[PDB]
Amino acid sequence: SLPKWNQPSKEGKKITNLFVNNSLTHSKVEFIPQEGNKIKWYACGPTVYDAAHLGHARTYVSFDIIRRILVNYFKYDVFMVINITDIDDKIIKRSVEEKIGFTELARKWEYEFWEDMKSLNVLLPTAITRVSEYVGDIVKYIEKIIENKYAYVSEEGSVYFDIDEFKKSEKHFYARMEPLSVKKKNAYDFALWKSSKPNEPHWDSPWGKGRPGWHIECSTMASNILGDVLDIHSGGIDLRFPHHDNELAQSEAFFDHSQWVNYFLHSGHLHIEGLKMSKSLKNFITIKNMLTKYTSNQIRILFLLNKWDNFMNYSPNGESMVQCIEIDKSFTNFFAIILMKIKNFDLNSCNLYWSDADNKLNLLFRQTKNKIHEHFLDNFNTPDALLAIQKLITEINIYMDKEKIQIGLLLEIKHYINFIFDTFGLIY
Amino acid sequence: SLPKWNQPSKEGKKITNLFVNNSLTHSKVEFIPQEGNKIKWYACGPTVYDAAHLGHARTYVSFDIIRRILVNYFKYDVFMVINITDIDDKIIKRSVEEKIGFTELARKWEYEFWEDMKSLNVLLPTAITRVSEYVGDIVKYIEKIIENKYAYVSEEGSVYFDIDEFKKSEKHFYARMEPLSVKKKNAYDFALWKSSKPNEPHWDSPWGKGRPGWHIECSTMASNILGDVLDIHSGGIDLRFPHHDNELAQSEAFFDHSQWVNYFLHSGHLHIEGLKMSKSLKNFITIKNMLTKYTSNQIRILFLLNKWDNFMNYSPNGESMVQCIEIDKSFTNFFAIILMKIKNFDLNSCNLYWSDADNKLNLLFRQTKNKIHEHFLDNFNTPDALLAIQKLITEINIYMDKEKIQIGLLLEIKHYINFIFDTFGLIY
Ligand SMILES: [Cl-]
Ligand SMILES: [Cl-]
Ligand SMILES: [Cl-]
Ligand SMILES: [Cl-]
Ligand code: NA
Ligand code: NA
Ligand SMILES: [Zn+2]
Ligand SMILES: [Zn+2]
Repeated sequence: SLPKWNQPSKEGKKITNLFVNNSLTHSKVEFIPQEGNKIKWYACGPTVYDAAHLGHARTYVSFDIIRRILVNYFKYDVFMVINITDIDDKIIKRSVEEKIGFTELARKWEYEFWEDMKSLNVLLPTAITRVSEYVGDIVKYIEKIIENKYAYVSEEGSVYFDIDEFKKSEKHFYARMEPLSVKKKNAYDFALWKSSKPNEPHWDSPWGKGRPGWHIECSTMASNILGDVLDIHSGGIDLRFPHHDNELAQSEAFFDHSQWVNYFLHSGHLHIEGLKMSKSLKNFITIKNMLTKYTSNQIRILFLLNKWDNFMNYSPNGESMVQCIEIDKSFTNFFAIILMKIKNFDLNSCNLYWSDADNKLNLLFRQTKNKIHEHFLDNFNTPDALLAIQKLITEINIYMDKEKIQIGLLLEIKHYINFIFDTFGLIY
Repeated sequence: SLPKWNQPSKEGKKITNLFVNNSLTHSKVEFIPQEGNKIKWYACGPTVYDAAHLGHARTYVSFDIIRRILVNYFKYDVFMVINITDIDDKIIKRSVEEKIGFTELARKWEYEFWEDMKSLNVLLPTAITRVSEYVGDIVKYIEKIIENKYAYVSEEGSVYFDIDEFKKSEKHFYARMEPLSVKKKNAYDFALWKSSKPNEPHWDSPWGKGRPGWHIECSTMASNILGDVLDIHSGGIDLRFPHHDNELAQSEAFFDHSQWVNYFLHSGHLHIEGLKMSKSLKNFITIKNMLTKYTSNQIRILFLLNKWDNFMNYSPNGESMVQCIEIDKSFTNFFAIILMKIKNFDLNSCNLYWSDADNKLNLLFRQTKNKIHEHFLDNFNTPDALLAIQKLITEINIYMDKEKIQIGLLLEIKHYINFIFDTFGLIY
């Protein structure tokens, strides 16, 4: 009555001693690639029917940071895929009210979403998959689930996942990450294919005209590009159930195996004034509106200060952003001085003896490098790594103001801090 | 009758399976840091009495590349020290002819040396040590060697290393890297301290006015800053004997231990028309003169194409540089084309299905990442790594011209190539 997780074998794999909070094990576990240093990563993407707000930014910026740590810092080989849900009930409903076509609405808000991501310096994934371009692939995916006896077709033409048949199999467990949250055979069964009314958009299928169900999209596209095993699957914690648990059931049924994803990472909720940021609650702040008050670096520092997997509470009116603006100011001033000193330094006039002051700054510099390395291994502890950089910057500023300058030491410190800020997504 | 080498223990150390041609073992061996991921590195530096030429550039650029591989690629923690020999017989002889003063002449050519390095994009070391700033430390260093009975004082006031006493100790072996290359007690004894001739600059010492000997400065400066064990010691192959072997004898005598350096890397010499480039042969090409004919990238491509520890022959009149100019042209065009395609790419108009064409380029992209990784582990095989990038760019160019473009895939490929070019010191 308990789900089981199998860790990848270490032989032949890049091992960093990295530990990540995995929602499958509900614990921190060592991260081991399925193959060598490669990481196959699928991330759930936006439903392009409206603007993105700060909550969305929290997920996409937080996992953008984690990706930068994995690639830039640990030198993993990351293959990332994000879907665009351009077919949806919300897209259909908004398109009729606006009296614009479904595809025209979806492409407009898809465009604004990628513009907003670029404004926050979120790297684009390796592959972008639209649901509208994979409808035929979704049908074939559903056909195989039916062939495996894990799906049934209703009279109206819909197709439903058969949870009961899925559970009976010993190899398969349903609702791994949220076990307690759990005309059809069973109420808890969900639709792989929805029979479309004549007034709704539809696609031809063996079972009749219809639309893809909520969850089938991600399982189809991720399996086609990445295959039977995914190293990482990311998303917001809200998507954990029923969305992601249903992705696992669909892909396990399709491949008839036990583990579709080795590591499931979930970003914490963003609450504004104690309630989750939601369009329905009307407490949302769009990414564009946030950018008219704050810079991209400041917004990224906000998410660096709140651990990616933890709960976060945003205080509006700039209460939470006050610290972010102070840190951004400290980084900006530090880079100004160190860059000017490196540029203007004159070797002939200076004395290049290696003094105790030089040795002390050098020892703290190597010490800070190790502190940050432990923090990144500690489930991407960016808040403490950011504090480590600040402590180092305080001592470098003292050294630049008073001590005689070892130009090479400062140049090497600048290269490191630039390397860490590229890992954070900061641009100075 | 043969020297012995002790490999560092792997427990607690960063292991990359990197293999480097070590002149102590005379073979390729796995590189293991003495402590953690740290690398203490000392590289012998210029004698600042004249302009630098292409032969000098080959050594400093080659080890600039290796340093970039160690730090930027493998993320080792490198602490590098370079000396400036601003006291020398050649400097003294030229200073009387120029009548501009000893220190002013030495400071002039030091300035031009650093300007030439900056022109080639050679990063400055962590610490720069001038011999003139360490004469007092050199005296104390010689005093400790005499206290260990490994040096004796002549009547004139010079101090000489006693090789015979050094060899007798079982822990000490003389001429480890070139065993066959081997008044005073013995001809093979070398001078740690030289009694100063009239009209020459001199420094006070217990044994009388004098100048430091040829080799003592490197052992002293490296020992004060880096300590009793050096992970890496670099230089031109000519310096292997007698300079570097005498550095080992001096430092082993000072600390009375067995191994001052774990790894000794020697860059091959650059021959022009079959003879080594030398000022005495009058076949030299200055870095300044070379830079009026070729760009920094082209000069770095020349050294990338010739493996660092192997011999290379430069053909004048641009014969060897013709290939370099072609490669620099292709890299510039690639960055122009890929940036233009990225800029003009429109997300709405394109189709983002992941096609077979995209999958093949992605599979080639990840394969090239592993090819380059093996080359860097293969004793910094930059010639084969550069070929890997060229082949990848040719396939990207074909993909960009005809196939449909996955914007995310191209951006990720461009970032990797920028990451490799930053390791090479190329700037586009
Ligand atoms: Cl959205
Ligand atoms: Cl999400
Ligand atoms: Cl020189
Ligand atoms: Cl040299
Ligand atoms: Na939920
Ligand atoms: Na020699
Ligand atoms: Zn999804
Ligand atoms: Zn030296």
